[PDB]
Amino acid sequence: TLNLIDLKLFHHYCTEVWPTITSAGISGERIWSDEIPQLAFDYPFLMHALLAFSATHLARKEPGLEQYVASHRLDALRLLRKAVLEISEDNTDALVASALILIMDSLANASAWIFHVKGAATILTAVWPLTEKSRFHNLISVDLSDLVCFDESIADLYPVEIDSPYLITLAYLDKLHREKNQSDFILRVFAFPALLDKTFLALLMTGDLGAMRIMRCYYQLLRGFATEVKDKVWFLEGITQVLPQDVDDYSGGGMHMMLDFLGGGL
Amino acid sequence: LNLIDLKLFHHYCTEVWPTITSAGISGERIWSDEIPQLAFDYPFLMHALLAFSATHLARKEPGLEQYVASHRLDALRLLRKAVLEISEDNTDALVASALILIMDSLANASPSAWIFHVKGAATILTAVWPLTEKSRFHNLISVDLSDLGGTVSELVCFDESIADLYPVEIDSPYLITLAYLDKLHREKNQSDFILRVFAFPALLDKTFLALLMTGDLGAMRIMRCYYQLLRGFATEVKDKVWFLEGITQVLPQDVDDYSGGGMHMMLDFLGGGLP
Ligand SMILES: CC(C)[C@@H](C)/C=C/[C@@H](C)[C@H]1CC[C@H]2C3=CC=C4C[C@@H](O)CC[C@]4(C)[C@H]3CC[C@]12C
Ligand SMILES: CC(C)[C@@H](C)/C=C/[C@@H](C)[C@H]1CC[C@H]2C3=CC=C4C[C@@H](O)CC[C@]4(C)[C@H]3CC[C@]12C
Repeated sequence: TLNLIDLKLFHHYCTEVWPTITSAGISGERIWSDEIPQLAFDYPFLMHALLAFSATHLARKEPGLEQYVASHRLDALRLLRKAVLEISEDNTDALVASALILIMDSLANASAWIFHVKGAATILTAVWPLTEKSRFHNLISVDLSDLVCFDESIADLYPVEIDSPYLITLAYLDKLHREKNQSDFILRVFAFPALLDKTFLALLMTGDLGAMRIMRCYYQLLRGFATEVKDKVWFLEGITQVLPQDVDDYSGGGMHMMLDFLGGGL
Repeated sequence: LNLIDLKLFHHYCTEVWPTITSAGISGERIWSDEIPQLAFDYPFLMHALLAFSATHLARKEPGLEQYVASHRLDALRLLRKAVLEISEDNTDALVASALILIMDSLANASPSAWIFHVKGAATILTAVWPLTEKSRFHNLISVDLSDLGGTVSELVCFDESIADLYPVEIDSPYLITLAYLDKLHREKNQSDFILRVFAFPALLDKTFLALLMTGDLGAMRIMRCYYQLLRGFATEVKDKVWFLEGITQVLPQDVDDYSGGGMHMMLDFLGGGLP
């Protein structure tokens, strides 16, 4: 029929939106610049996810368009969770990029945002780990090949001994704070709860005290970081209205906040 | 969700505009961003844009030449209509679609229908001329704003002479075209020369062009000089500029070897006896 709307939205992505991604701290410029756009021609679910994020960013200076954010994301999730079942090595990078786009898109609106966030972040978990052939490998995770939270110290947790179910997560979280300033920190701290190891995660959803103390320290880092770049990164603006400072101020309290971002399932 | 037009349009903003800039055309933000943003408001330009880009992506992928045709004719049909409501809002969109359609017709030349298409496309330039200097596109013309001076300048054609047309009078119906043709030779190497040289027969003053359509031999010798200018520049960039490849196997060297002789070649390329 000829569609100038998606044409406008896609042109907007390769002109105005991808630099939006790179100046928030993400690296791999040609990832966002050209590799993701051509990936979208082979995988519809990525194209819809690109298009929706694009409309979301443009709808800041044009009305209309908010019915185009809704169409493209529903279509993106529909095709995602079946693409999510035949996960392949030809379509994992397309699946990670869609999840990252969907995360930034959901983050830019402020119960539904949580529901898309959680769904989007389930794609990261189902693809984890990535071969290091993936364009996306060092942008979402941290180097774990080697050997504190002022408000709620997790010091009565070290020493960590080798068979602790906290070892991996404490290491991960420790490495995550010291690249607080290296490239791709946005993606790594967003991707963290989605890449927890299976045993820690099982411990968490039972309410293990130690696992929750560790996650609340993570939360200070994530909210701290968001508090500090909200000014700069358009798709994080006003996320700290959504994320309360006392996570016990969520409405079931901190434990239902934990459950609503980690629970559910098919 | 139509990913062919999305692939075609991404192909324009990444691979094809660099190819316009690189042939000698100026105003890189006109082609890289200003023309795409115009395409969203005027369907006829989008079609011309995607047709030209399919044309270009058809050099390395099969298929696609079903989509060159589709978009071209939908461009031509919408333009037909848009060129009647010619406005300040849509002059630049008209101009860019013509120039796109001209490069596209010239790339598919490699009446045998490109002529008809160039002719039709070039009608849009005529219908829009002259341009306010508000137009992004005041780069299809020379400036005839200066003058000459103790008398200064006389154009000289080599294979045939327009030497006996001198010195030209003020009331001469050759003055405007001869000055335009001399300045055109003088910016043979400045930017946007290919657009200027292509636009030239579309921007002739109506008096000179009625003289042409009646067979004035003076007007015809001048245009024979322009042809040497255009065929000479074309045969010498045709292997660097992709949409001009093979153009010399379609524009003969001796214009008397066209189908009905040079007289017919002239008139199959123009459009309508001026009042
Ligand atoms: C926004 C994207 C990056 C997604 C992935 C992150 C959401 C954050 C806000 C979610 C992910 C895990 C959630 C989380 C896990 C565990 C608990 C322990 C509980 O005792 C208090 C709530 C708490 C601490 C919650 C708070 C909200 C968290 C930290
Ligand atoms: C390809 C686009 C740019 C269109 C506009 C240009 C077509 C060219 C090839 C056409 C335009 C005017 C034509 C033209 C006009 C007048 C004459 C005089 C005649 O005694 C010989 C043929 C000749 C010289 C022809 C040759 C072909 C010309 C030069």
